[PDB]
Amino acid sequence: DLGELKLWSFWRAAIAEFIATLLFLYITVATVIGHSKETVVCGSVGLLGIAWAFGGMIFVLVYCTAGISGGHINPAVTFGLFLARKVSLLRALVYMIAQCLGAICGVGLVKAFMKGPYNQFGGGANSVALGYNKGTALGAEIIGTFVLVYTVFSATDPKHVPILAPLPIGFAVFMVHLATIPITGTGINPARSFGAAVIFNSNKVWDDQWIFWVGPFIGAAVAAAYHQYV
Amino acid sequence: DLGELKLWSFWRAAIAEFIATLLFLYITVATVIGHSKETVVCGSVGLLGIAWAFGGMIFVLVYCTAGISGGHINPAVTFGLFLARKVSLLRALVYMIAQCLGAICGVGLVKAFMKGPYNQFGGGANSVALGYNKGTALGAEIIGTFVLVYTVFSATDPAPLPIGFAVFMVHLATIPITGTGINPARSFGAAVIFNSNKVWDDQWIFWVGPFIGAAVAAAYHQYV
Amino acid sequence: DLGELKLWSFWRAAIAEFIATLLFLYITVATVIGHSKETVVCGSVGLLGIAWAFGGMIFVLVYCTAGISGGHINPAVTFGLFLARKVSLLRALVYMIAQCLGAICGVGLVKAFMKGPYNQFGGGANSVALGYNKGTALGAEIIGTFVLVYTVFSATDPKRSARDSHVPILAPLPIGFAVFMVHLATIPITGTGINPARSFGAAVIFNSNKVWDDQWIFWVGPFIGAAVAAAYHQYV
Amino acid sequence: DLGELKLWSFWRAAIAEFIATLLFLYITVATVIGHSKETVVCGSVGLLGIAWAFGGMIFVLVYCTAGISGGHINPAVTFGLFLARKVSLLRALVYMIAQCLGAICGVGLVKAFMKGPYNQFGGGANSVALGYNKGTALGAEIIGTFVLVYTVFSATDPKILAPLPIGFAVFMVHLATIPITGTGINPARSFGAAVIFNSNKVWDDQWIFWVGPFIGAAVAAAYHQYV
Repeated sequence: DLGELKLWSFWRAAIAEFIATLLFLYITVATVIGHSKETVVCGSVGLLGIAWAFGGMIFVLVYCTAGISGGHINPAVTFGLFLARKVSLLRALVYMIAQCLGAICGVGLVKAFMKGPYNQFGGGANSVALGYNKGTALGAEIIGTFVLVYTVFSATDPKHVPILAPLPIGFAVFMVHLATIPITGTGINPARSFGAAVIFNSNKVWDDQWIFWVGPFIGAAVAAAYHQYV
Repeated sequence: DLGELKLWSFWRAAIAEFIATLLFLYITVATVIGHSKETVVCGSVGLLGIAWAFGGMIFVLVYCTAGISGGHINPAVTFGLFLARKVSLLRALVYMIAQCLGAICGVGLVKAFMKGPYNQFGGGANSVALGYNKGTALGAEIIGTFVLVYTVFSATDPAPLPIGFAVFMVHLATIPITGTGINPARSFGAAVIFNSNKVWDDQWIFWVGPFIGAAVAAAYHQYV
Repeated sequence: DLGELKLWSFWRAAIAEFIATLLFLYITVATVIGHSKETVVCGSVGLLGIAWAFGGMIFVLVYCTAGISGGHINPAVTFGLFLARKVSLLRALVYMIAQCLGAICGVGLVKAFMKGPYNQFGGGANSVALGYNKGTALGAEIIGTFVLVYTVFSATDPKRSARDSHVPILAPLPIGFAVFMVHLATIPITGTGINPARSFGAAVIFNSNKVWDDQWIFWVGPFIGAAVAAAYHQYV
Repeated sequence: DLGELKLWSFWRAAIAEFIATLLFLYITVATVIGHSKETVVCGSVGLLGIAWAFGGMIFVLVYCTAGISGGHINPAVTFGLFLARKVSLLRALVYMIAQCLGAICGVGLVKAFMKGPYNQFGGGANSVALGYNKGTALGAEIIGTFVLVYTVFSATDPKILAPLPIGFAVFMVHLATIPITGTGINPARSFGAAVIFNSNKVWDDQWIFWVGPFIGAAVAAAYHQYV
């Protein structure tokens, strides 16, 4: 289509996302830089804390948007739902733009607030973990994103975007970070990966960026399929 | 307005808050001192543990004081709801006093049960990080409180596990910047008991930041 | 009174408790040794882990009992509920015995798996931790137990005219938490008992004079905290 | 009763399990190597993080299935339910095969990815630990599995399972059991990593990770008799 401009109710939805993806990148990267600025060892929340920031914020945010926009906060979630015709192309694109914009903004106030540490320690930016190759990173993003989007589909509440459960993704995000943080820093979310690439602006991070789009999009589509066979 | 002194139903609500905010500052600062007061590199709950004490106690307390007073435990929550024509001025003020009083009470005891450790380690009071500025602290309190009050509004059900979390999360980001306030009574209580010039000097941030975050919090649900 | 020795239905309830309090002391003290027994820097689940074992097991166990016997797992919970007369004297006593017995068994079952570690690493006992005095310990047990029993009262519902054990999920996640939280504040003070059976079981198995000397605190503190709460739910 | 293959409404269920047990062994062992590899003091997730990966993934996965396959992800869960004729022998066997296969794939997906560090750190496979004997390990698997299956039975419905309980019921057992047996309680989970890691010591201990959970499961089931 291309004529779904049903006033008020939607150019709102795209703003529900915005503000959402914003406080998502804030909190998390606000906690990922918190990590490293560490003068003393075993004195921060630790990677476990980082994993919780990501999972816990997706639980909180999907709870808050749930019946307003649906609660995507993530272009690969939007893409999976699109690829099932559970949303339209126009809504999908509007959402993805609002998410990528919000993401950039979040890793901004982080920047201001926290200067020096932001460019001193990875900048929440996602690059391939020293040691593994691009194929491994990609594979880990695929599977990671599959776990997320498989949970979302089952998190689809049938009562024309659908509602979404949260404690499940809360967890479905948390879990993937526990496995995936070492290898890539864990993305599973093209807007999250894009935002910090824009703000951190490093050649190495831009070089790896394609993985954080292609891996999640594939993992997401593989979901619509698992939800096609069955 | 003097429009209310209701037989039961309210001079109770202000007591639901009291006792609530009390065990809130107890538990937490009771856990913020028994980490600092540590001799085993690792053995202390871990900042992560502190963050859980704050989030987990707000989950428990809002659960208990849910249908009994609105479950505020926090003047910035009360203020947001007030600025929402969801609470009256008189109730709001009574709540904030009951919260600030309960908060003071919480700490005092911690500092009786363990005067030494408490005294020797910053009294769990909320100050400014030893490497940033007042503008950053304020900004971090604003945003932090926005995350909390935005969750509360959506946590209206004409309610817990969400704030449990909404508090927990903000502490994970904010503990290294201010100590994570987002709660003027929590910040006031330990300033009263710890009584340090540096902590009193920064105290305004823990009122103004949350009140602002709350007000932009009230209104985001205005353009939605 | 004395007639609720109702075939099946109850001499079962007292067994629901038993088996419960058993796997409670197992898991936890099974995790309190499994930490104290380290060699590598920060290689144990962490005290945070211990706090979770206690809170998380009370969530799981109250979930499993609930509509099978109420889900007490704790003489101070039973005592608070008794002091509201919503569990008769006879049921109360039967519960407390079943809890204290189960507790001994659990722990014992650990000293049985990790004979060596156990003793030499603290015994999973509840004492006064170096530094503080008996008055502080008592105060911390009182308040700690108040937080627990206040949560329980509010964790009570007028829901069972039809069925429970399978109802609109909540009742356990609150205490899960209400136990977890108190351990985060109280572990450094007296390891946190808030549970006379939990404190009794490991005192029986560990059998140290210092732990027996402090034991009264783990009965009197929780009973007071329970009554204080069990009163706050009258004048509230 | 074997009169059951009725096209789709099942050769699917056995695939719900497959894909489930797969991402279960992935995530976890993907996090168990992830822990063990990290150099730095207080770096990776922490044993606490590992315990969460196991518990949290069973919560997520039982949430995603259950309502359409029962949500077993575990031969000892299937076995307990079988003893309590709430499942047939044929379904039970099909499930256990699908779980053991998925597990191998998951473990085998972990390795041919982060192999270097992988092979260096016990493949995350279930073993015994320098401190306790076989009797202790077995006892700890029995009891551990009892806690799990007792929760499952109560996690049953009159209308299927409710997760946050097992989420937790798995998490808790790992906090107690990781030191002694790196926590088992799941024959497919133990089998998968034994197949991929392929060490003589791990194959020697493997029987414990079948017999312990099966006993713990039966004891639990039979608790739905005298209860």
